[PDB]
Amino acid sequence: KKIGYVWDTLYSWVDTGTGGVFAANLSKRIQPITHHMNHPDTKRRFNELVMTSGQIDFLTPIKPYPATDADILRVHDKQLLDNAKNVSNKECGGDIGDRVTHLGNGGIEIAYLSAGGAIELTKKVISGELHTGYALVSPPGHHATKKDSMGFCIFNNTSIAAAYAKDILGLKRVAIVDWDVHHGNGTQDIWWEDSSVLTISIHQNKCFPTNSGFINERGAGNGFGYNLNIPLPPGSGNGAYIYAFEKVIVPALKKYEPELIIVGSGFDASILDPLSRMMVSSEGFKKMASLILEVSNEINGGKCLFVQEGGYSPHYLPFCGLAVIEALTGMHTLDDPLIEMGGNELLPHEKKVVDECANLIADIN
Amino acid sequence: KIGYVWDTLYSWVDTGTGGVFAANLSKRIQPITHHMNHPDTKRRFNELVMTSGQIDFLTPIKPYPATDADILRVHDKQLLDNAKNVSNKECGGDIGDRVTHLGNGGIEIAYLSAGGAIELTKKVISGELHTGYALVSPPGHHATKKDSMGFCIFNNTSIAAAYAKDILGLKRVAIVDWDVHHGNGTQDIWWEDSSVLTISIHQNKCFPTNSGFINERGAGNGFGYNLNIPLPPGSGNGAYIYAFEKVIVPALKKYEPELIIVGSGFDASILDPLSRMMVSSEGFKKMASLILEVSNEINGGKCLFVQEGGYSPHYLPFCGLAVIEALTGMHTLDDPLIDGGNELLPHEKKVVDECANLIADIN
Amino acid sequence: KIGYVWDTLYSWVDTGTGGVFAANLSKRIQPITHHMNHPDTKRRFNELVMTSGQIDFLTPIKPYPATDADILRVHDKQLLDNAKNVSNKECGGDIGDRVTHLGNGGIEIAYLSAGGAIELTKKVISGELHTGYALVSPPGHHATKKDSMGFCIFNNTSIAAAYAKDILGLKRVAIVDWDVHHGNGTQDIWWEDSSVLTISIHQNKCFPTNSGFINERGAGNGFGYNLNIPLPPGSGNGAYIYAFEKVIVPALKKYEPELIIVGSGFDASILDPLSRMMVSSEGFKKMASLILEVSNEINGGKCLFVQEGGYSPHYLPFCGLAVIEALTGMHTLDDPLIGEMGGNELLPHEKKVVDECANLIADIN
Amino acid sequence: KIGYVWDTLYSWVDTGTGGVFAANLSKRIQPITHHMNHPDTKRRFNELVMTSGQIDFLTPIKPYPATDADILRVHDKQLLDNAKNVSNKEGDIGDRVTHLGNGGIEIAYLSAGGAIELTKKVISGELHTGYALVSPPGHHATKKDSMGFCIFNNTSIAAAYAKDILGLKRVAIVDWDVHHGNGTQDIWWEDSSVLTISIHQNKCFPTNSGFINERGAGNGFGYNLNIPLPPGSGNGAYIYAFEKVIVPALKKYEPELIIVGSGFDASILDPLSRMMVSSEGFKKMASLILEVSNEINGGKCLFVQEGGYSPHYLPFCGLAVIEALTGMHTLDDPLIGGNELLPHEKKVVDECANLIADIN
Ligand SMILES: [Cl-]
Ligand SMILES: [Cl-]
Ligand SMILES: [Cl-]
Ligand SMILES: [Cl-]
Ligand SMILES: [K+]
Ligand SMILES: [K+]
Ligand SMILES: [K+]
Ligand SMILES: [K+]
Ligand SMILES: [K+]
Ligand SMILES: [K+]
Ligand SMILES: [K+]
Ligand SMILES: [K+]
Ligand SMILES: [Zn+2]
Ligand SMILES: [Zn+2]
Ligand SMILES: [Zn+2]
Ligand SMILES: [Zn+2]
Repeated sequence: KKIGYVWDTLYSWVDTGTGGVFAANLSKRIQPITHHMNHPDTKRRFNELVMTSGQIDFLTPIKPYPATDADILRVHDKQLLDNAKNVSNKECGGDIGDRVTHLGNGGIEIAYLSAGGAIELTKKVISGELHTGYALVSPPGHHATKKDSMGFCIFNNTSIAAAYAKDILGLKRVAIVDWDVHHGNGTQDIWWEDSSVLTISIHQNKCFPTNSGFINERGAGNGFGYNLNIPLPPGSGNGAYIYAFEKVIVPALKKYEPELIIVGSGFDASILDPLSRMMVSSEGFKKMASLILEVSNEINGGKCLFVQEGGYSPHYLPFCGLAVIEALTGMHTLDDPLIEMGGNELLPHEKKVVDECANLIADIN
Repeated sequence: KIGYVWDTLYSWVDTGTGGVFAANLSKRIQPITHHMNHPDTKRRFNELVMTSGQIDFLTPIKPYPATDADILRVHDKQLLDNAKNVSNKECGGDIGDRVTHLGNGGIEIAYLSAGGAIELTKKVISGELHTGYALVSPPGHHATKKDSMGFCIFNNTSIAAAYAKDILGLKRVAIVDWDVHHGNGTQDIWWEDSSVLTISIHQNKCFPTNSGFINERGAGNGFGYNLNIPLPPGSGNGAYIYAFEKVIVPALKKYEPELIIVGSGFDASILDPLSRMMVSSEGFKKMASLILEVSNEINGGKCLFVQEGGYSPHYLPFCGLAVIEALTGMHTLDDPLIDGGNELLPHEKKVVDECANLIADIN
Repeated sequence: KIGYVWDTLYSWVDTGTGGVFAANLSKRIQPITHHMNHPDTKRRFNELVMTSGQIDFLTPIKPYPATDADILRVHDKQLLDNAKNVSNKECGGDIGDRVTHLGNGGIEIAYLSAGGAIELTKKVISGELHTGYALVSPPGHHATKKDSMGFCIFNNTSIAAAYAKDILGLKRVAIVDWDVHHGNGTQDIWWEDSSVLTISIHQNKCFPTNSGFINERGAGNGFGYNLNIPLPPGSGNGAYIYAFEKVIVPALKKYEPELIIVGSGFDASILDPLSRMMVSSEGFKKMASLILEVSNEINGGKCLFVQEGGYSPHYLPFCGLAVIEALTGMHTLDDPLIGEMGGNELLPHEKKVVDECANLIADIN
Repeated sequence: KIGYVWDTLYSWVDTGTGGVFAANLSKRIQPITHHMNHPDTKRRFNELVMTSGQIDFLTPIKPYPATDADILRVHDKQLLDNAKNVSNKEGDIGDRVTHLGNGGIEIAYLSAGGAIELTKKVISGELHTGYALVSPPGHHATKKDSMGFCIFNNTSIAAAYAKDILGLKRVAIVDWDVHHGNGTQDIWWEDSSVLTISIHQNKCFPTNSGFINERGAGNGFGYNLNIPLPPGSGNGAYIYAFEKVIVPALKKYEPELIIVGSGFDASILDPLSRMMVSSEGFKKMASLILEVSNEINGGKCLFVQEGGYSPHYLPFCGLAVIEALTGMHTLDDPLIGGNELLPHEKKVVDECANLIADIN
């Protein structure tokens, strides 16, 4: 099996000097800090461990190419794009919309290459050039709506790829399965009225955004019943996550019969991530990818692919990400340095949410 | 009259080696520049105290080093000898647990850390101060009688309690530790002793993974005088406040300690990487206010707060400031992220209530 | 009685977004976390003052903001207003020289910096203190009447000079700048004024590249009362001390100022990236000592030191500490680099420059 | 066809402990997050080769570990044994400033093997030239001792390989790192089969070696040439040194391989020198080397990374050398001094040109 791997040095050049929840603000006494949350070193360490662990030998490198305006404009409005162009034009950079999201001088080039990364991987998976793959792209995508960039996301990478698989490669049912610890409100908005894209987001209840991602947000029109949120409570771990994957997401995908599954693969649900209270360990992420690999092999011949979302622990993210790479290559080259107390047992209030979400599968056809 | 202990040397801890993710080429753990226990976190706290204007309400206390005699009231010579040996190596070295590291001459800072808790204790018992905050480093609550571990060389609060007992003649002392990790060192040091009541509220099963459960109540004459509240992952201000009101405050009232020492960690904060708790800065203020309140009711406001863990350089300074503000009565700066876990949940309540039964055995 | 001016806000300057190497994707200047003017350099100076015991021989002096009036004695209203413009912006901005940057609310640090030089000046002039050191930040000596530049928003030493004259009644002040770069701002501010003798010893043609020559000597009432000493790249203790003993001290003796103000930068040190000078800590100590001595000989010891530039986080603390030991007399601690790396001999082409400058003394009256 | 050697592991060197400014509470040297030899400096260089598009003109070359035998062609067993011992621990290796993390010998092996891989492909004709962006550096290690961030003398290891395995009889090592290549000088001191040239800042490091009178011994008298430039020297002194000493020494000796020890610590922003070389000075130095390489041995020269300590400016100095080899200039120096040739500088180069007479 050829397993694609999308990486480019530019992904590690996102400018995070300004911006963020804790931007320097002398008036409010927020002291300048050296390492901001979305500092590029977290995903760079992931890439660098892929190299030095030998997993790269089982992988086929895939060079990304810039997405075009037309690729972006299939899901995003011209207002959003021209805004990102004009902010990226300024010297020193600029806020983009929600204050937290920063676009540096010329930063749009990285957003273009990031989105094209997801498209290159898609093109190679649907053609048969590759059985699956991992696109370690940055900046992330899943918070960008039809109208707005937010949450570090300029463009909705996975949605741009799903619209590419549909509008150019002729697919008719796609599923975007997003396990980033925050709700994928961007993806949910883009496909809100559309049943040709099943969108699923499992996430921490009320984390980001604080007012979206609830069970009863289900789509509308032709889209009703083709958006599914699993909002787990803080503290959930491998127990809750695997239970959710087995009772809800895998039966949901079996029902919908997608011809391509795109995983929004974030790792901010990790046990050490500063922007969650979830307890997923790297082996949990391994079992998560395998379940998705497996059901994909059952139905659409392994046509699935993983695209990086968030993740903020420079220490532990590389091993979470490497664990998912191993589930694609089936070679174990290296142990988790934390190879196990907390989060592995399924708690009844964690179960009460997943049982509720399992009833939603009946409305998928 | 509110003391504040700080010294520049507390921010000179060398954190280049060690950590759970200490560089290891064979295991492919890449060197990183910012380890978890980097000095920037507690340095940003002390600088916010300065630039928020709180310092105008605070009486600075210069710390002096603890003696060997002060460390030996609670630690075995083996522990102290070990730290002198490692502190002597030219490059420093691992203290024993392959996580804690002590730089060359780093024992100087460990003495100063403990002495800072002793200077605050001296001045509060004597009446020179009403209460205070000692922002010391390295922290203490994981050091047992025999073993340094978890970034702790010396058990600062225990050294302070022992000093208050054996030198200042106190008979009854309580240590209240709200660091998110079980204070296993304090538990071990006073296991057999009813004259220091030890209470740890912490995340169930975080660190160390083999301690902190309800059934660890002490031994011998000390049975009933160690109390653990292990909250579930995800607990926030509602479980913590509820725990302080149904367990910790009734317990102190019953025990009637001549002095309360709080081990003030902030790694239970909503943003800390080493916890899954959701306490906010407002949450920490109330917890502090409740200890003052109970301290003013039963022993004459004789309480003080001694820094333990905390690893979020963005949000810890505001959690520390909120505790300082609860000591001064003066609000001077808003928490910038306060725009959650404020609702108490059945499974958090069930732990807290099971713990309230244990108050009966405190006499 | 030795004053020491420090404040935590001096280490809170926002420097993650600007400078010669500001992030520019188009030019492929990759984002970096430590810029040249990072506050850790001067913070480590202050912390070494604390941890060495020198603080026990010093009188801490608390700074208060300079007013607009203090700033306007030497700067055009456009400069002051342009500082408020940039400072109020969310996330700051370029002050208008593509190198200098003002954080959000950062004008408050600018005010407190000039305030720190005023407060030491007041306390020294009034006899309350004999001398002192103001470890202020940002530096000042590049700011002209019209323009902020080179990390300097306000000319701190010139604002303290103008305060001593127009409020405390002094008629003769001398500003001696040993920052490795030319004090173009001090020279410009007092170009036409003889009541402020301005001396700058610098690296010939570093920053600005178009000033600092011997033939710049003032105009009007000010002719002969500006003195530039442009030493060659490579100069160290041998040339710096010869320049002090043959030009700067004789010029001060001839001038008989009521107060001597030292712009004390440490960027001429052997390890500083932004110069090619080889001064060591013992050189900076002797330089401070010579000023102290001529000042105790003529104007009753009325001199003080205001921090300017310096960019070696490893070595600046010991250079700055060495200057304090000249003030306090107390040797607490040894320079951990004592040396044979060069510069202690006075080379011929270095004397050629100093000797020329010594002729300019004849026109100081 | 131009080779480029890089491996992710070269940026995994552990620079947390050690250094001339290693933390020391009794000397009150405060711990610092960024030491002088931090991997970021050479990682940025590599990442600029990627993002500038120079990589599209380059042939990537995977490095392979030098073997113990490779090391022992030029180093004593004690040096090698000392490194395995220090590497097995969870330490300092020789001169206090050189530090080797646990298992760090793996990277030193990979560093020397990188300079061997480039050398093989350049001799074989598979490549015309190339650049080996290896770490840790090498030119300070002698037969007996590692020192100055240098575990193994990479360029000397590659020169021994080119001779014993590949059959070359004359090799030249040109070292333009700002510090004296005392290691290389020591390894080939009695040997005329390796012309060793070092241009460095007079008395910088080590403070006690690098002088003109140090010309070799025995068979090797006349085949070691030191050019010790005065502090403050720049593009002027350096280009005059190359046109008037280094190139003519190389034309006279006629080596079959030129190995450049390529350091950028002579650059205008480096904290560890007082030299004023700019990115165009390095490009010009590289170009003179290629020019004489094509005139006298068919373009058989290669560049091996030594020192350099400015994360901001080093990447553009290294890009400038890559641009020289590729002939494709796709990016400007954002900073673009000592372009003038000073008499005390010329006095040094002039005395050195006299030395070319004893090269045969
Ligand atoms: Cl942030
Ligand atoms: Cl760590
Ligand atoms: Cl910069
Ligand atoms: Cl260093
Ligand atoms: K999600
Ligand atoms: K949908
Ligand atoms: K007890
Ligand atoms: K605790
Ligand atoms: K003047
Ligand atoms: K100057
Ligand atoms: K050299
Ligand atoms: K030789
Ligand atoms: Zn996220
Ligand atoms: Zn802790
Ligand atoms: Zn300067
Ligand atoms: Zn070097």
